[PDB]
Amino acid sequence: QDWLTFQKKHITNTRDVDCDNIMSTNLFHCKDKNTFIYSRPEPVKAICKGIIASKNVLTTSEFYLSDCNVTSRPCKYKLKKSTNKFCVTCENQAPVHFVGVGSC
Repeated sequence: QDWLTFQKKHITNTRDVDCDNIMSTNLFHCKDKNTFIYSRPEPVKAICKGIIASKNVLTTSEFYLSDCNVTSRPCKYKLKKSTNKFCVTCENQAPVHFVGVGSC
């Protein structure tokens, strides 16, 4: 919904996201999936440079992604690492929503 919340929800400082731990917190409340971007914030913010009105943008470069995908056991996850482009909603020059992997 805003750049502060996007960083908390979708940017990780460690590739090996501790899914069963973090996914169980209020922010994610045991949901089935969450894509995290392994980067410091500024190169991710930079995806949106110059874009004022809300617009979905597919990244120009690929990033390191870490996904927490639920297993058959509620709130227990597999961590899956991949490299791909992703789509975010840019608004007033920052990412405010994560849209999806690979395509808008």
